[PDB]
Amino acid sequence: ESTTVKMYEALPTGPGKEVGTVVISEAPGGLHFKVNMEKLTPGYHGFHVHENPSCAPGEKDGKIVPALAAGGHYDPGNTHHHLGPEGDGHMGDLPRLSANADGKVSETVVAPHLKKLAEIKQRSLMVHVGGDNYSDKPEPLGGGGARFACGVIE
Ligand SMILES: [Cu+]
Ligand SMILES: [Zn+2]
Repeated sequence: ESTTVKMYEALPTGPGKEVGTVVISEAPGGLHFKVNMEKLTPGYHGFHVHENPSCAPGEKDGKIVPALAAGGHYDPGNTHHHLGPEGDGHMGDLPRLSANADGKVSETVVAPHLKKLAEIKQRSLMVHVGGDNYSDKPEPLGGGGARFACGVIE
């Protein structure tokens, strides 16, 4: 199977402009994520499956957090730590995306630990402002920081 997810900029006011799409498809080496996105800052961006089928903001510690309602990283093993697509932490950890000088992402990444699309239906896809060092050191959650764009996987 396959599905296409529309990605919207995550604002304090919720979903903003459409910034691109992700096609998720099944493949021998693990799920493929074909990403076409624009208006990113050049450089690496963290990319993860989050646990809830919502991209709404929320409040944490009295602060409005764009796309907070997507929850944390998809983590069916309840591992509670971030180890990237080759580690055995959050199963939602995908390979980082690479935006070029024009702010565009156009690539496929592969999650060898995810086999079936059904595993991540009714979840969400998140692209972050920061990158992803596949660790919780020196910063939590790979240093992804704020949520840049989000889409629901139906
Ligand atoms: Cu994330
Ligand atoms: Zn993670």
